[PDB]
Amino acid sequence: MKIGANYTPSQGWFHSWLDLDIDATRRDFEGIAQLGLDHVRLFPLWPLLQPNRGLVRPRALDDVVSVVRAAGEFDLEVTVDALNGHLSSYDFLPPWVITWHTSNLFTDPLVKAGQTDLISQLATRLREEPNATGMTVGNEFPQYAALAPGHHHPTRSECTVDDAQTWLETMLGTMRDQWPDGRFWFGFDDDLWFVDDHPFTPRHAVTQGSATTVHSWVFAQVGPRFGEGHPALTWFPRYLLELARAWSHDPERPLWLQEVGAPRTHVPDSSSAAFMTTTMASLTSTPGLEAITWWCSHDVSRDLLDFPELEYSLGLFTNDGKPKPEALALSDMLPDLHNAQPQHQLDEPLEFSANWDTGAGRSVCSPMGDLFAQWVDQAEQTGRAPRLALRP
Amino acid sequence: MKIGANYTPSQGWFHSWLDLDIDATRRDFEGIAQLGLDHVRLFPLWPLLQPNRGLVRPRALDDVVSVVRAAGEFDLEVTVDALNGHLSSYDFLPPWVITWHTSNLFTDPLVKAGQTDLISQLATRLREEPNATGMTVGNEFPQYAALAPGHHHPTRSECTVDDAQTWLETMLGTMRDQWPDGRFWFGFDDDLWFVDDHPFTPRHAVTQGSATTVHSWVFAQVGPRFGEGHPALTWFPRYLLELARAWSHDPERPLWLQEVGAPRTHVPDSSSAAFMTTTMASLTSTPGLEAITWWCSHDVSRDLLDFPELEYSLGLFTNDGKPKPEALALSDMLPDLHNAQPQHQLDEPLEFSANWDTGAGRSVCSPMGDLFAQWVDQAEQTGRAPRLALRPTPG
Repeated sequence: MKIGANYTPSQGWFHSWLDLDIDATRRDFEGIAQLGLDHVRLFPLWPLLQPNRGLVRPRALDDVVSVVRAAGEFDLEVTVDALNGHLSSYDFLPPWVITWHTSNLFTDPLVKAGQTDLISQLATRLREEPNATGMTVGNEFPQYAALAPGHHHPTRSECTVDDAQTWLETMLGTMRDQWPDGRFWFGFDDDLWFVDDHPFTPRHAVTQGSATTVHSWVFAQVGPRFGEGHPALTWFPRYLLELARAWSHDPERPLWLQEVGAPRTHVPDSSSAAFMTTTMASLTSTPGLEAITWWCSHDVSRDLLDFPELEYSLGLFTNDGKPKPEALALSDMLPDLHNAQPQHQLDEPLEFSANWDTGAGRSVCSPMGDLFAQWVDQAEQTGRAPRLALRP
Repeated sequence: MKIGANYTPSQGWFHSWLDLDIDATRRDFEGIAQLGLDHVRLFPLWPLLQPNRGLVRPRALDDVVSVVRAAGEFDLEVTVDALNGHLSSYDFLPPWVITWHTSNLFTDPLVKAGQTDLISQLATRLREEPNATGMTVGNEFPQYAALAPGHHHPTRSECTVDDAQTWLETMLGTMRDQWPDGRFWFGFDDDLWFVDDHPFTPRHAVTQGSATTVHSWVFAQVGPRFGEGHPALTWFPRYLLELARAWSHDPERPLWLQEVGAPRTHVPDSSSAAFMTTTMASLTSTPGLEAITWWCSHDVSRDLLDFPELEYSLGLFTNDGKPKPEALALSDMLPDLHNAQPQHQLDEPLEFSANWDTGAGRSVCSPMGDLFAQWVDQAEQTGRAPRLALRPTPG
């Protein structure tokens, strides 16, 4: 199994793209490579790549490639998220899609034409770099359709289920057309798993792109319900992956745990190492799991304001570049993770019913319901991750 | 009076701040100064200056100073709009003020603290350039409070009349604290003159900052009502300036026609020279008028998409730098404009009733109303710009 990090530049965070300092980048990647990690996930900014729909900036693309080549110096494999878009509570949107220029980020024909232009130019650059493996359409881009009572986007783009599929096929198809050897994905917060009317569905997750992705974040629901120190905190990503496996009709469908982390809302600094060890140990046996990518590489500088406070301390390194206790715990897990001892599950899968075409009824799997509490209870008592099963 | 241009970079428009090519900037400013123009208005981009509330980028400030000094090489006076903010239908907003981070651009205490920080660092840099004269708060920044039926901002910030005053006093106060020798202004679209419940009022306009500013655009209302070729199109800026004079209780209050232009919705290319000369002739006698600034210096490149189409052709120059017919017409008017022969107006001012404290009733002055129609009628009949007079309503 591959083990890597979501790259959050220590100097400048993603605002570093405006004043790119490749030697500072190299010091970040040296640290990541020193831990034993083998890949990073990169996040270029949409307003810098494409400040007007007809202006895809060549120097912005040059900057992306410089960072790709810096990672290659330290033998780090790279994937790039194309449309960011959304990062750590902030939306990076070019002026031609906001306020007076509002349209629909999933169905407006000119917006889609701009998105495919940017994605095509990115893919044409990235296919030439030997350590670049592929692209994700954008970081949790489906949140621009979020409509849940506790998480609904303030300038939401209306979108049907079929609209969502057509948008994915357009973006992923453009990547494939320009970069046939690449692998391509989309990623999303867990509204896709848990919100019945969310237009991006589990069907989309297990059928579009090269692997099913999961982002696993316990601070919104799992932590509030179950609390600090509870086992559900460390079983959550395995649960999400078993849910992804339950939804798939293909036993060969690979999985990528593209985001997982330890929010200090419910995992104190002094529990972080143990959280890293317990979480990682419960993932090694996951069938089909190709990679785990930690959020994030480096603490966000406290000189940057207005983040939700949990975002600042998600790094494996402090902002000054010092490895944190969970960083060393991760290095120790790398042999077990690389080898990934399969365990063939002979359990009785916990069943749930939910609609394939529409995603209706998927809220039965929510961390607030009985099914997840029962899953965690059985995983703790047996020590073995239960399978899940979607009634046919 | 002074005559200048709102600077719209030919190579890349305002997106040129990301890839600043000072030799391209020199080429634009050379054309502007060759015409006889003596100043420019500059628009730095808020997301570039302050991508995070805690990060005012010194390299972005350096780039602003570089353009100020490039204009000094052609003896061009400079003012800088601090918070942009709004430019030609586009909003340039840092991520920390939008969507999940939405607050209030006029009343949120942390937003204001961020705004004053940026304004202070800008003022501190600009006060050391000899050709920099002052700053405007931001281009038409009150449009973030717009609430009119035909013009309401889709993510508007709720704001009272007193909120508006407090915000201006905070921003303008910061500029004066850091740059005592400077002159400072705010500018606005004509909602301030014409929309009864717009929280920025004519009272604010004639009392805050160093001079009353006017932006004069005929495409939204004057053109549609009166049509191509009508005299109302060329009288409109003088009307607005006489309205500004009427609201002011101070005869010494200066005026700045900070934006005026010739939109092709109602002024064809082949009418632009005549529009320029007629408009400018009706302005030379305006009491207190210190400067006129044309929107804009250079046509927007058609390689840039999704602009309202009228925005592309507002330049004095084509995008590749050829002077347009109105540019040469303006160059001829320059002796008459520098000399600015005053005229004592001995007329009976046309009266209107509106509220000084709240701005209520100011819509009687709208280009859709009878007052503006009679003003134009009398101006055409006599050849003299009529004065206006405010009768303050009780409350």
